[PDB]
Amino acid sequence: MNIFEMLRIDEGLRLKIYKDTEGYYTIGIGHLLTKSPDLNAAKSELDKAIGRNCNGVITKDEAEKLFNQDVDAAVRGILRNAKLKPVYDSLDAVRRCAAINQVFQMGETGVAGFTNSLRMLQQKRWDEAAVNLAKSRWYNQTPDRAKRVITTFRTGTWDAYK
Ligand SMILES: COc1ccccc1O
Repeated sequence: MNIFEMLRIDEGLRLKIYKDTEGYYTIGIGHLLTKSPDLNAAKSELDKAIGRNCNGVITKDEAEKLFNQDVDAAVRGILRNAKLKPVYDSLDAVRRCAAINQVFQMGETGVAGFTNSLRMLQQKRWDEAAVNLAKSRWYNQTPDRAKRVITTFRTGTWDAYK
């Protein structure tokens, strides 16, 4: 297991524009296209992202290309974030994947409500962190996925990903 296999399990792979768990136009391996309810806006974003007229459909290679970019940008975003970087740097590699997964799903603005969890993670108070992590809109809206990511934060193992 590594971050790609992990997020591939959590995000799935769909080659045509679909709506994510939040109802937002998405394609590929959790590549968010837009929050706009306008499908034409999403199709425009898609063509922009891929560099050709896709008419709402891409290939597996193109999905994986966006996925590579998206994972990379999540990591680079964490590293530029004054609040996230020291926590992330304190973590071992497996728990770092949990952090990337969370940011990938919810963005940095999302992981901002997680001040208390972040402190507990930095302190390596793993069971406390895991309890705090689950007290969230995140967990309640996507509980099976959040349980996997939280187990990853709690144990630093890939147990939840089989
Ligand atoms: C709350 O989990 C994180 C820890 C460190 C960096 C990013 C995170 O989402």
